[PDB]
Amino acid sequence: MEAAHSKSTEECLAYFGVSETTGLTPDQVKRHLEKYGHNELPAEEGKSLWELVIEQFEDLLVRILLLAACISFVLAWFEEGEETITAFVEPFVILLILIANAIVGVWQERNAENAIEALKEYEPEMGKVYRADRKSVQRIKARDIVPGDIVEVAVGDKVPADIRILSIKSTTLRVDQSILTGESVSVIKHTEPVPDPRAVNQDKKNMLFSGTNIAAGKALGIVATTGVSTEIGKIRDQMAATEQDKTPLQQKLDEFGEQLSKVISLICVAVWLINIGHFNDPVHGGSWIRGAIYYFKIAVALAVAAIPEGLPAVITTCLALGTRRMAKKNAIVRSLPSVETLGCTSVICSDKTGTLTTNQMSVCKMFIIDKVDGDFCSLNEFSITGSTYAPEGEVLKNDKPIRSGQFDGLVELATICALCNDSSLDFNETKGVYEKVGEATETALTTLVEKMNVFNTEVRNLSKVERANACNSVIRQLMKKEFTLEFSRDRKSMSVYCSPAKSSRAAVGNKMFVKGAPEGVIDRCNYVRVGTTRVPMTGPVKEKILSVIKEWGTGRDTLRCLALATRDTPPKREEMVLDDSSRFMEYETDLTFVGVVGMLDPPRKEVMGSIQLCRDAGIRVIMITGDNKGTAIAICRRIGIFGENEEVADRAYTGREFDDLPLAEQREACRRACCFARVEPSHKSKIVEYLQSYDEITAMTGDGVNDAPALKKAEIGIAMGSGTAVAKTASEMVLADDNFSTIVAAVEEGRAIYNNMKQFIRYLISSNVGEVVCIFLTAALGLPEALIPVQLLWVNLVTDGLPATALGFNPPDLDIMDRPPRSPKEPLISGWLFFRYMAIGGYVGAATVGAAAWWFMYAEDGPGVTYHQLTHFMQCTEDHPHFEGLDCEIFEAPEPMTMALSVLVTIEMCNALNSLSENQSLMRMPPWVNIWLLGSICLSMSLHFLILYVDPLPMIFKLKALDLTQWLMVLKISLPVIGLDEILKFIARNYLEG
Ligand SMILES: C/C=C(/C)C(=O)O[C@@H]1C[C@H]2[C@@H]([C@H]1C)[C@@H]1OC(=O)[C@@](C)(O)[C@@]1(O)[C@@H](OC(=O)CCC)C[C@]2(C)OC(C)=O
Ligand SMILES: [Mg+2]
Ligand code: NA
Repeated sequence: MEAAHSKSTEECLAYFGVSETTGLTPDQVKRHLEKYGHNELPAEEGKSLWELVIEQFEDLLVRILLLAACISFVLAWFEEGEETITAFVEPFVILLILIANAIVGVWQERNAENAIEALKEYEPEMGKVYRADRKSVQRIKARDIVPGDIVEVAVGDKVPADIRILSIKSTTLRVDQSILTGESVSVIKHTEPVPDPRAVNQDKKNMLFSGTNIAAGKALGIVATTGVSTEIGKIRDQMAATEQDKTPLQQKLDEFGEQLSKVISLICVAVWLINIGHFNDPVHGGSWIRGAIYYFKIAVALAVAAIPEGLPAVITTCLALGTRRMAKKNAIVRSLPSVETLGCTSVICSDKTGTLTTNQMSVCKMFIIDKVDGDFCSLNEFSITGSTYAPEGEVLKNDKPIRSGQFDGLVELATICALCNDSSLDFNETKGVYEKVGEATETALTTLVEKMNVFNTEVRNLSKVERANACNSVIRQLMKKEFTLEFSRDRKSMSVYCSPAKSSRAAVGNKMFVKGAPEGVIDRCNYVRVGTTRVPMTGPVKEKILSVIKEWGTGRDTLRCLALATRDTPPKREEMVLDDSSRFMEYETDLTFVGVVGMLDPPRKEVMGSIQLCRDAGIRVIMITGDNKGTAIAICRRIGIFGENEEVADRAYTGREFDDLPLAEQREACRRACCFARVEPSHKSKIVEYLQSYDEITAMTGDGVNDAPALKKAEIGIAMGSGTAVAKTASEMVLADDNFSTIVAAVEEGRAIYNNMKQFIRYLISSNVGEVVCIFLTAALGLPEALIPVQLLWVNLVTDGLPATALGFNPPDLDIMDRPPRSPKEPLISGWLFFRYMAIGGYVGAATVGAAAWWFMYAEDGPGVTYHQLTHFMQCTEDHPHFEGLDCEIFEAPEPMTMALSVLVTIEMCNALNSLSENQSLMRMPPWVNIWLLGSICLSMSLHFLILYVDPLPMIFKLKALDLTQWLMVLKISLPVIGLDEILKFIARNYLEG
């Protein structure tokens, strides 16, 4: 393999020692295959169904539950017999939540798609080569093609390896490498070497890239690199060497797990110490075995009370909803977990042409020389109208209408436009619009022609399909297009050789019409054309031309300028080598300037507003274009990235200036830059790394397979809905309408989603805190189980999930896009907030335990234990004589439990209202603000009545409905919650740090 683009035609055949007429020999093929390997992109992640499920049981919180479901399965099995048929219900429900939960993880994943697998498609199944054992061409599998052997490709064929072209069999060879370079039109290939050893792929005119298509022609070539060493295999290597972090929330989740693990084990050490007097008890006492069942059975209650089981459900249904909500605004979010790391974006690098602008070119101004008398000079500037490609508009000189024929300068400018142009128009009936056929800036030229019919040829007497290429084909019949010197970035221009048509145009027949960048072609102009006559380019005339070119392309117009010229007396046809673009700049010299054409790519309207919102939201926007740095900047000023008068010396670099910088200033330029002139893929990936070294959340746009490694590296890669499918699969989101204003509409929902999603998380987390306080009082004291695991699940999954998912429908703040981007290191609960849940929890923990111990003691209808030990329920059946006058089975009564479960369920609807806002009082922000919330609270309550009054339900949850007075006890305990928090909110607002 090797950098063949520069060597030559023989230096390559020699390097490998292979004959262009024989190919590689069977022995060579064997050795080469051993040294370079097969022509493939490496294998895949052999992730097995067994490992995928094991991945499921590696979370700390999922393991903690699995252990509990076991301890609970052993209890609800052996020790505990008869008197209960529900044993196993507890272990069974926990297992469902797990195994069922793991299905989510395995389905979710099986439907996921690898960006690196998307490339595998750009590989032809087979290829055509010339081996040294058959004169006929053989057609083997692309997999066996090797560096060095002679390959043949023709139209349709998809290039099998990176090939260095030896000789073109056809008259012309056209390749389509848009996916790998971004070039829209099929490009022309050659055989002569490219001197530069560090050329970009756009300039390796003598190379075929594995993965592209042969648009036109047939040619032979020697295979340079194979498999992973090809321009596409090198991309596969960057996307694979790259590592995806994880949405900050997923990080805060690993953090919460580690903690909710340390705390749990502490709670047991604590509970154990609180009950240390037991080491001061009778050795023969008894109940020894019952005590262990109490602690083992409270361990399962502790675990299902600490972990928020409904959450994974509430979060993914909140995202899936928003997903659909964004999709109505052309933002197709692929990865859900990524909706969070969007609200946090601080920098947005967008591509210009398709996303920032319309990419719908049109000429607005023209100008030809009118007089050149010594140092005096007068131009002839025109204005044209029409923004579509539609041949409808007029040419107005000085605001005033004009007939283009009346100017001779304008007769030529119009041919150079219709002759030096590979693109045309087309009118369809389907949508009744004029559709650009070839290129955007070329089709804009044929359109210019139609609007200024210099010959005034009749046309209103024609249809619309035809009207399209009317004035153009009349000029096509006046000159005969011999050949054409294609565009190449070296000279930045193109031309066409044209001889006349008949004796009606015999005079000075052979002409050469060239159009290119102004600086370029104007240096090669020895004359100017004033009408039908001619003069020598002189200092004054040249400065008068270059200035107007500056105003047009740097002024508020931000027009892209084209200079058109002609080579009056071209070289003899025979004296031209029409197959080596290197010499092409020699044939386009000694020109006579004819005029320049200034066109415009109108920027999408809503873009100008989107840029403004980012200014307010505190997000930095970087424009990445191709325009020279002069107009690249101008475009920034027009849209808002830069101020009309704002300085831009250190905030706008070109790909070259940036490279010339030392790693230090390079990294410093990235924290202030807002526009990058001419950059390639190399650059898009470096800027991400620098933007990342400042711990920034960056968005990046792309469409080609060459944009894949950069989209994967940016926190959120935004692929174009019209770009390749490999880009889409390496991106978090896809802009259906390639509109930049769509990104900003998506950075807003992300902030909205996360704000709501932030509330319901704090909510659910706080109720878990309360259930833990309860279980911890119940055991520290010795009291009888107030709350059972089965009940807690119902609550965490259903009765709390409903008020939880409804909080996701909260009204978005009105200043969401006036605040800076959120920091990813912002914790969900800390400072004062940590203290309110610390207090609210401590409250419900008391309310639940208490409301149960109440029905025991000061209970209008139940046992009774004013101040004595109802806590020693463990030791009674045998201690009935000692303070125990009654039945030792009341301690398994349902009333106490449904007492404490009703105080939890209601203290939860209360807390769901305190959660409509972090610090806003309920008087200032009423519950009816969110209807879904109130409506879910009802469904929760009724859902609560269901498991009390039904039949199999009250039995399996161990709950017996409670009378109307016991319900009023629940309210008198619960409701005051809304007060304890209203008071805590008042604190935060008033007395405190704002
Ligand atoms: C949950 C039940 C119990 C019994 C418990 O023990 O919760 C503990 C206390 C604390 C711990 C959480 C481990 C948690 O760990 C962290 O990472 C912190 C620093 O962020 C954290 O401090 C907060 O929770 C969070 O942010 C969660 C963000 C998703 C507050 C919390 C929960 O206390 C309070 C009062 O909410
Ligand atoms: Mg691209
Ligand atoms: Na990415």
